[PDB]
Amino acid sequence: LPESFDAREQWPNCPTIKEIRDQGSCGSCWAFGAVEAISDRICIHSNVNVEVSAEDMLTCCGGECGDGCNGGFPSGAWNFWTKKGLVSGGLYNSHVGCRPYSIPPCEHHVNGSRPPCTGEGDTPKCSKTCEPGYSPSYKEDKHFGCSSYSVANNEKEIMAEIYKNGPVEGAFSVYSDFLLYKSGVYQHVSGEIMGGHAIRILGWGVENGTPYWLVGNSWNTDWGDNGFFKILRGQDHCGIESEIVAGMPCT
Ligand SMILES: *[C@]1(C(=O)N[C@H](C(=O)N[C@H](C(=O)O)[C@@H](C)CC)[C@@H](C)CC)O[C@@H]1C(=O)OCC
Repeated sequence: LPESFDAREQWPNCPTIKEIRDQGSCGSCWAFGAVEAISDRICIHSNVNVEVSAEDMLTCCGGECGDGCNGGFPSGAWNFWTKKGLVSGGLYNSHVGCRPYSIPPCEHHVNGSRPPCTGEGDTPKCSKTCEPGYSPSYKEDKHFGCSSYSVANNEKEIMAEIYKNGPVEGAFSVYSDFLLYKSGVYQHVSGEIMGGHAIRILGWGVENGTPYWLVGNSWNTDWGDNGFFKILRGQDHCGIESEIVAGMPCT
């Protein structure tokens, strides 16, 4: 395996890999990390490009994935993809796809032109219909996964999985010092625990001798490093290597 790897550069024909979304005022990171990686993999293993709907995952999976905007289970999200499939759907107010995201973007721990995010956000309804004007039908727009699995808490195995099959979804414990991340390789040193947070891991590298994972957060582009961040790799830091999940699209 190479010393560094960036899925964005390795798969130039898959622009979703470079995208950063905004989960809004809703604890749906479990859903976002999943649909983002799934969007990437559908493109990687079908070279079609599809903006997988975070809305469909968030609202229709149900208990199998947890509790909507109250948090969820990543592995459950990939299961939904293989069992019920996912329709397309872009960003809030984009009118792209069957079910675009319905929760407005906001400012996540940073100042900006958008309204500040609020902790309170209710899970939207599971509506099995597409926006007006979009074709085909909700049912016909479903994209299915043909496998859902968990990658071991093993650095090399995780790197090999990304290297071969594309970005994966992971999760780690967020402490307050992470909220102000701007650059460099994040290492937890202080702050009250905020809770678990699911994200998309799309690569790795070494910065100033410190090994790291290249990660895409779902707090828009004005947070962190253009929406991305790097976190210590190889020490299961904050549990970053303890909950890796992925899957393969049906062919
Ligand atoms: C993952 C999650 O969504 N994380 C939360 C989060 O992202 N919070 C947002 C923030 O700006 O910090 C706000 C705007 C949304 C309400 C919290 C916990 C992290 C700081 O509860 C989700 C989950 O399913 O986690 C289990 C992996």
